[PDB]
Parts: sequence; C-alpha cells; structure tokens
Amino acid sequence: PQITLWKRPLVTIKIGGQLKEALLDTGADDTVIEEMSLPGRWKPKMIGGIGGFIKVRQYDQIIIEIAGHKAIGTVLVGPTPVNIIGRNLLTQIGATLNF
Amino acid sequence: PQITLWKRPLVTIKIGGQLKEALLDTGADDTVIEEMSLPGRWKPKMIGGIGGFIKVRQYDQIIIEIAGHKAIGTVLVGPTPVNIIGRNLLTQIGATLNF
Ligand SMILES: CC(C)CN(C[C@@H](O)[C@H](Cc1ccccc1)NC(=O)O[C@H]1CO[C@H]2OCC[C@H]21)S(=O)(=O)c1ccc(N)cc1
Ligand SMILES: [Cl-]
Ligand SMILES: [Cl-]
Ligand code: NA
Repeated sequence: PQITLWKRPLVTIKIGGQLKEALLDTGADDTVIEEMSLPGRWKPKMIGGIGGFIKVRQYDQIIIEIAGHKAIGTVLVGPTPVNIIGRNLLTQIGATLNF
Repeated sequence: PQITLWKRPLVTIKIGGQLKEALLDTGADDTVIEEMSLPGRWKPKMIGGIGGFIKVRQYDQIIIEIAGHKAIGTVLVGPTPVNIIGRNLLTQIGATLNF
C-alpha cells in the first residue's frame, strides 16, 4: 500500500495469535509493544525517547505479522504508550518513505 | 526521493534561518525541534512519548524547508533529544510510506 500521513499510520499486527493495533514509526529504531507474554528468554535494553529512557525486555526472533506481511525479528516489550513498529521490522516488510 | 529504512531517515532542514538535521518521523504527530528562537507568538504545551512528557513552546505558521521542499505549520520547540519532522509537515511535502 501507499499510506499517507494525514492520520496516524496504524495497522493491525498479529503476535502470539493475537491481533493488536500498532503505529508504523520511521522514527523508531526498534519495535516496542505494550506488556504481553512472549516465548523464550529476554535480554535487557534501555531505549530513549522524547521524555527520557525506559527499560524494556528484548525478545529476539519473534514471529509477527504486520499489515499482512510476515516478519521475524526483535520485539521490545515495555511501557510504551502505543505499540510501535520500528525500522528493524519496517525493513523486513519492504517499507520505504517516499516524497 | 525514495528513502529506505536501513538507517535513520535523516534529512537537512532549514528553519528560522538555521540548517539542522532532523528525523522524518511517521510516528510523531507534530514536529519538535531542539531549543532555538522562532519569531512570533507561542503558547506552552506538553507532549508525551516513550519516557513521559516534556514541556515545549508551540509556534504556529512557521516555514520550514525539508530536504528542499517548503512547508508551513506548527513547530514545537523544547528539550527533545532529536529534531523530529512529524506528520503535520510530512503531509505537506507529500510523504508516504510504501510497501
Ligand atoms: C513514541 C511515538 C508514539 C511518539 N514519538 C515519535 C517516535 O518516532 C520517537 C522519536 C524519537 C527518536 C529518538 C529519540 C527520541 C524520540 N521514537 C522513539 O521513541 O523510538 C524509540 C524506539 O526506538 C528507539 O529509536 C529511537 C529512540 C527509541 S515522540 O518522539 O515521543 C513524539 C511525541 C509527540 C510529538 N508531537 C512528536 C514526537
Ligand atoms: Cl500544523
Ligand atoms: Cl495527499
Ligand atoms: Na506564529
């Protein structure tokens, strides 16, 4: 698709068999989702955003569908205000910015 | 251009007579620039992201040149860690996300 930006670029994602809404976020290096259970081990990570830094749980090699496109990669879990799809998975679904 | 997302989508902007580097950020509703002076009136605002909120100054009807394309709109000024071009100005330069 070609998504304009007059509204937030929200899409449906599917992770752990559950549908969620997430924001396609070219300003995010990494994908960060609200608290949920994921399989396997996690590693610590700190990410910094507009109000400061937060701790998240880093899960690698997680299967996630984004707007109908399959991705398998790193998902950070923590107190993000909205689910955000960052560049690590936007590249997997072939997304580009165009103007 | 077409900008891939392997790296942060940074561009040069011109604002208030100054050249700055900024991030093309589809996850940002509004444009937020590090501290600088701008002409005219402003009003205080709080904006929130990962990490919490910051206080900014809201200036309306500001012209910015973004990668060579002129746009006008609201610019928030305050202690953001990165200059961000948000959707309010991305729309004006015809930016889309494509996959
Ligand atoms: C979290 C989003 C809903 C909103 N943010 C835009 C987002 O693109 C920020 C934009 C951003 C970018 C760098 C630093 C601070 C904020 N990215 C971000 O927090 O990404 C974090 C996850 O990946 C990491 O890579 C970047 C920092 C980490 S925001 O910076 O909080 C913000 C909120 C409101 C406005 N008007 C403008 C920006
Ligand atoms: Cl605006
Ligand atoms: Cl349009
Ligand atoms: Na003004």
